[PDB]
Amino acid sequence: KIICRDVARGYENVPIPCVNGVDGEPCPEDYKYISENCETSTMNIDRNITHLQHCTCVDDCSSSNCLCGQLSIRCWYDKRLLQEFNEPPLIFECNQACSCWRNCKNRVVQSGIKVRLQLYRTAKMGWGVRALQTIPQGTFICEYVGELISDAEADVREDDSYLFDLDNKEVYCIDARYYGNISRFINHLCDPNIIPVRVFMLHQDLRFPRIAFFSSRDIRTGEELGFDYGDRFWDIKSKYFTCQCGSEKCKHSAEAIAL
Amino acid sequence: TEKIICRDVARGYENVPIPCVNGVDGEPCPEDYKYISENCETSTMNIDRNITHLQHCTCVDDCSSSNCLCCWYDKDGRLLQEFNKIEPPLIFECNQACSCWRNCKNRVVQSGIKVRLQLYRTAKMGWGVRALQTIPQGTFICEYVGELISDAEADVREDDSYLFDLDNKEVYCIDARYYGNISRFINHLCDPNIIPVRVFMLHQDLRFPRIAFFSSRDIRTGEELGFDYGDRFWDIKSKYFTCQCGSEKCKHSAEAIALE
Ligand SMILES: C[S@@+](CC[C@H](N)C(=O)[O-])C[C@H]1O[C@@H](n2cnc3c(N)ncnc32)[C@H](O)[C@@H]1O
Ligand SMILES: C[S@@+](CC[C@H](N)C(=O)[O-])C[C@H]1O[C@@H](n2cnc3c(N)ncnc32)[C@H](O)[C@@H]1O
Ligand SMILES: COc1cc2c(cc1C1=CCN(C)CCC1)N=C(N)C21CCC1
Ligand SMILES: COc1cc2c(cc1C1=CCN(C)CCC1)N=C(N)C21CCC1
Ligand SMILES: [Zn+2]
Ligand SMILES: [Zn+2]
Ligand SMILES: [Zn+2]
Ligand SMILES: [Zn+2]
Ligand SMILES: [Zn+2]
Ligand SMILES: [Zn+2]
Ligand SMILES: [Zn+2]
Ligand SMILES: [Zn+2]
Repeated sequence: KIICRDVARGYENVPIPCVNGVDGEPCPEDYKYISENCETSTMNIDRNITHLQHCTCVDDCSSSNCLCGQLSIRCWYDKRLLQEFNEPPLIFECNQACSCWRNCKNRVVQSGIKVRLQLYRTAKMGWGVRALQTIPQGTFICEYVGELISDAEADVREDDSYLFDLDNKEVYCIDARYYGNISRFINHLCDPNIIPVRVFMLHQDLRFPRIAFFSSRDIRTGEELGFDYGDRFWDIKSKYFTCQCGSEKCKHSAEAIAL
Repeated sequence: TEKIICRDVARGYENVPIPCVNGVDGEPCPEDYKYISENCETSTMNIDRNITHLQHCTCVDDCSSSNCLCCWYDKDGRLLQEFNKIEPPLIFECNQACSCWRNCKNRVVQSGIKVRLQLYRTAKMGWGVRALQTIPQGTFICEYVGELISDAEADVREDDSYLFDLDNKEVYCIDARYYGNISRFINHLCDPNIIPVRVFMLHQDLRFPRIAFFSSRDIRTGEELGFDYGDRFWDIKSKYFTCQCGSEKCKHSAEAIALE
């Protein structure tokens, strides 16, 4: 049963419907869907355009001489992102200071969602997000979008369920509780199929990466998307509830934690 | 003797290309600036971008009704005839806090440039911008885009030719000298066919209106676009050059200066 034809109300490149064939819960409305991060705290991001590293290409930035391409860290594009073996990977997309055209090949994340997703009711994990088409390894899925808040503010938010940390070693957080995009509905999987990548577009302030999800393997039609929320989340939450990802390899179920 | 010397000065950043032609002289397509399609800053502007305090509507349609709390556009994206073209009020477009669909009728400026424009070499005023199509009165043309700076920083800029004052009353300016869009090339006309309007979209920091040009009459294909730069400019620049607008009632010509 279709409870909403587009939770994004046209804010994304494509519609993101919500269905619930499992239970009585209506299409969630306790948040505001936004497609880009909102700044509701006090931080000053360095947006100084003269600070940007930029390329001088006048092709499609598909050559290895593209300076922006060369700045990528712990990852790189083949045709699709690959990651280095074993600190998160950094992508520097082209920006307003680059000489290239708006439609160069180094603007994947800033160009937005391309894959077909659906918000759906899962059996045991509330709302989740699934792929409606096959998605090859290394494909951009969606950004993790919300309010940029400080570490102090995140620690006192009443609900911690929608936080994503921007951590160097001084930390900032993206809180998708009140304002967020489709990513706020992605569950934890102990068997993850997407990974977060730190991306820079309009600014290159290393304290404030944008978080982009890329597939970590080929994903089949119908599969739930999920990332590894990590030990910080589970060390907190496992004292109240345990993982219901249902994987034969689950690391956070009551059974796995007892053993 | 006009051939395209650049097919798109905006490098595909706008919805339509903006070609550059020169049938007057030997000047090359301007390259002493960086074309950008949204405002930038160098030193920090403390824009208040906090979403929780935005005024916003509760429409769940396309904001074509009378009850949209966000007021000035008609069904076609044009300023309503009531709209005071002499003393423009502020426009608050829809934002991320609004309930409506992205594609609603109150996001005209955020949708960007729709009309065909051309950067061209003028006879007597350097580079200028002209319409390559008819533009009905009250149509959005383009935004004045550049580097946001304080009025105090503007007062010390070496070149003041590309400044635009952001009306609030501390005040700010856009400087399009180093970073700007097609608007940086629009000349002064004493018989202007476009007007600037302060607009708020994603934030409502009243210090930092964004400046949108709307046609003030029906404009014909080929007509040079221009707004009235105003007295702050001519009080300064009259002593360096006179107006070449060619208007019959030109208020800033060698002739008019002489009388005054
Ligand atoms: C960011 S929300 C994901 C969307 C959430 N399922 C919903 O319905 O709104 C994170 C919360 O979802 C639930 N959740 C996510 N992954 C889970 C898992 N593997 N096992 C149990 N609950 C999970 C927990 O309540 C967790 O705090
Ligand atoms: C914002 S720039 C407009 C683009 C400019 N024509 C160019 O070639 O780069 C403003 C400058 O253009 C020239 N200009 C603009 N309008 C003019 C006019 N009506 N008469 C004479 N010069 C004008 C003056 O040099 C003025 O400072
Ligand atoms: C209990 O979960 C969290 C607690 C904190 C967090 C991030 C999470 C995460 C929440 C879920 N999110 C979707 C991804 C995992 C990180 N950042 C934080 N600062 C805290 C520690 C108390 C608030
Ligand atoms: C000489 O022209 C200007 C001087 C100043 C200005 C705006 C203009 C304008 C320049 C041209 N622009 C495209 C439209 C008219 C305003 N804002 C300013 N603060 C000053 C006063 C000295 C710097
Ligand atoms: Zn490049
Ligand atoms: Zn680049
Ligand atoms: Zn590029
Ligand atoms: Zn699990
Ligand atoms: Zn409305
Ligand atoms: Zn609105
Ligand atoms: Zn609206
Ligand atoms: Zn004149």
